[PDB]
Amino acid sequence: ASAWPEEKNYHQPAILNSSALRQIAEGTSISEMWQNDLQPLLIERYPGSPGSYAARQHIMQRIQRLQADWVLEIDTFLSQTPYGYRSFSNIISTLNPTAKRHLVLACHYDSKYFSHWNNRVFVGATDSAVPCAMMLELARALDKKLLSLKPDLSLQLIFFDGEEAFLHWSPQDSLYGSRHLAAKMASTPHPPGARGTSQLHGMDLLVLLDLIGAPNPTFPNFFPNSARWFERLQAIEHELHELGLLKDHSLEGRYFQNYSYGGVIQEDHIPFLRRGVPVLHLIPSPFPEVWHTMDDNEENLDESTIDNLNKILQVFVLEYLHL
Ligand SMILES: [Zn+2]
Repeated sequence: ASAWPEEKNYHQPAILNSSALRQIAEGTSISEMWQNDLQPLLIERYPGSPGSYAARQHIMQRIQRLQADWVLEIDTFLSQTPYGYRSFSNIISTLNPTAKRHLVLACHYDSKYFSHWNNRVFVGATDSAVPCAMMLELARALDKKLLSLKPDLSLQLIFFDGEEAFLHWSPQDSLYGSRHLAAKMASTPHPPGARGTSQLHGMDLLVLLDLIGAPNPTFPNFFPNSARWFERLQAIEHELHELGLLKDHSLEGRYFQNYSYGGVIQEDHIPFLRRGVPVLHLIPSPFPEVWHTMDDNEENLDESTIDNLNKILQVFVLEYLHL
């Protein structure tokens, strides 16, 4: 009876030295992400809408153009909603599908449904078009390093559909894509042929990005079983800062601060956390002031903060994967 699902408990990062940190800082481009990955997603994209299809095609196309061996799968399902039965499609992008373990980065790509108001349209820029673009930029920036994976451990990106409630939050009306996918992964043997382990046992850590893009975010350390990885984000932030690799940044105004958070936040990690998956939830507390308003738009995004977080995230991922 292999103990491989316990490996994640002892897994340590392979820390990057100063020269490598400068390389990562120089290898990501916030302006290229902005134009090529983010702007195409700043459209109305609630589930089942024409924009939802356009956002999915954009995400799939940007991944497909990369050199690394990404395997794309669309998880399409039906769910009851306040508006009746509807179809949803989660996007899963995986390197080394048969590898036993994967570090997983995730966000939701749907935008909350609102009828147009005074000619304004809700596009959910921080919620979560920026997180989606950050994941696409990370795949692009780290492409040459990721190509080398072609520790039986690799990387998977998940873009959930239907995270938002169609009305206001309720247990049945929200998290459509993550409740579906967590249940599906929980009942899928992994690796192929396994007798008693599932895809969820293979998820080392689920790093969920949500509501990112506003100024001065503060991310609390929510869970004790991922606290040591939260500490790594703090250390990476501190060292990139000391190396002069972050922009418009101070340690007093650091993003990853020492402090827990006892409450529960309804978000896509919930169905995974309730099935025993370790989660590192990168959602700020408090939420962006523009949360769920028409002002959650491009103009209110903080470019340097997103750039700094791209650098921190990319370093975290390379160190976790020993790349
Ligand atoms: Zn939202």
